[PDB]
Amino acid sequence: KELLTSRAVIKKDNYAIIPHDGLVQNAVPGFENVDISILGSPKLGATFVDYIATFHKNGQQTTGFGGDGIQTLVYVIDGRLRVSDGQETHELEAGGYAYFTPEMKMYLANAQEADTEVFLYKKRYQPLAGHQPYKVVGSIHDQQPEEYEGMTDVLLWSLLPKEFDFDMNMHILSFEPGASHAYIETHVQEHGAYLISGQGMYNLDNEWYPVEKGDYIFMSAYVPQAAYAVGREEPLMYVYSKDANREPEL
Repeated sequence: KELLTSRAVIKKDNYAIIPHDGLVQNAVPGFENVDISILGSPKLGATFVDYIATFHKNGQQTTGFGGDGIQTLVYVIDGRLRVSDGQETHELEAGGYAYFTPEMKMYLANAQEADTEVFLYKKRYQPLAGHQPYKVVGSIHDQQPEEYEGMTDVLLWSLLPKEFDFDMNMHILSFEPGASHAYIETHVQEHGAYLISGQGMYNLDNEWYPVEKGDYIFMSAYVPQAAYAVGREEPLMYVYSKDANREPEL
């Protein structure tokens, strides 16, 4: 057996790098034939809960995932997934996703026999007079990404409408080798990020760390952050969430 080592970095209410190697299976109610690990959550300092899961043959969520004030979003990293609210159902392929409102529960089922990798997220919805969220189902493959911050070597996908009807959004960033954010950011919004491709050097609280596909990164409110894409076999890509379009409550 190899020496016990880990590149995990956990700094509550600051930031966290959670490599795939240190995860364990959590028994999440409703999930069957699914290996699922809880990643970001309130105890880490996040105001949401996200998960990484591998649906096996006959893998499914049978009791209804979100609901009762909690909105949800699932993103298919690889494979095929069936998502339903009990009335309408959708078949999602890699790159596909579904956002359910805080009133509807999400039921899931692997759409193939082979394993399907999915990223799950939930957040209690914060209402705003005159606005209301609505169900969104789509695929990154049917969307034209934007040049992030006007840069040609960094592409940004936005899964939800940039409207006040929503109190959050989910994005996918893709960097060409050597590319990077235009500057180190410090903002109130949080991020729950899961790397799905490549490698990078990530600045977290002004400390730089090598990161890679399979790594989960939690960025608390205000933590200095930015990254350089590194490696040349594939682009650095990660899906990440963020609270948005609302004001902090006192």
